[PDB]
Amino acid sequence: VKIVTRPYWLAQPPIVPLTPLKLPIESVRFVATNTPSCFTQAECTFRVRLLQNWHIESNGYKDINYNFVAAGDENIYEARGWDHSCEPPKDADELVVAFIGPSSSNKKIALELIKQGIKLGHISKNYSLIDDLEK
Amino acid sequence: VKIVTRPYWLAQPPIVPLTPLKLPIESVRFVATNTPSCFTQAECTFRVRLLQNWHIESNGYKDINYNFVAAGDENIYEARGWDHSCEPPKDADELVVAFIGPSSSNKKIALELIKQGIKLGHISKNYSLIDDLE
Ligand code: NA
Repeated sequence: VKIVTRPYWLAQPPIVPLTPLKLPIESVRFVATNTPSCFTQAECTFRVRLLQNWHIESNGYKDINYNFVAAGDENIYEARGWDHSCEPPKDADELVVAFIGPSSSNKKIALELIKQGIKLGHISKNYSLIDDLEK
Repeated sequence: VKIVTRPYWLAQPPIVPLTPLKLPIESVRFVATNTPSCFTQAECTFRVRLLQNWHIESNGYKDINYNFVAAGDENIYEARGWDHSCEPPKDADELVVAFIGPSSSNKKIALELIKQGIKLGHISKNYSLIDDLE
């Protein structure tokens, strides 16, 4: 799976340091961002930057409040990543994968990411998948 | 343990994507950098930037070829970090911790990092410690 890391989408650092996530992760959650779809890396990159700015400045979060973001360009964007927890109202012990324009396509990509996470020991073999994409 | 993350030492990104590191890590290796000691974060940041440039440009590595760097300013610098393995001749399953001006000071902080890694599930409770400092 192709991950667009933080530097490649011009991420700013967390405004203050994030809290470490205990591994292996035992719960994964798929959520919808309910922001405009995007279909190229340039377009999706721009959207992720905006998401981060909004989460930090408008919401008062320390950083973009997901671990990863699947987008319409079929890329996974690194958000808080494997090792740091999201903050409330998200669960600190879940890997949160957000979706910009959820679809059959990027859902399969996100599932591939989970499979890799399991193989690499980031995600427990005994994990729960919480699919909130319909809401 | 205070970790100076990549953005805070002005790291460039890997030249190309790195290989993922499997967890839990079963082996930690201590290696010497053979670079001048540094005693302030300003000075150590400069040294770590220089190490990364050296590894990428002179050695042809994709990125600084350590996971963490322990320095004389008593800081740990995030290099490849928890998630990505070092490339050859380093082992793809080890956590490589480099030392700038290796000392009893450096070692204590490095051991704290390991203890933190174990608590967080990054490192096996039964990890091997490979000492390449000499
Ligand atoms: Na050279």
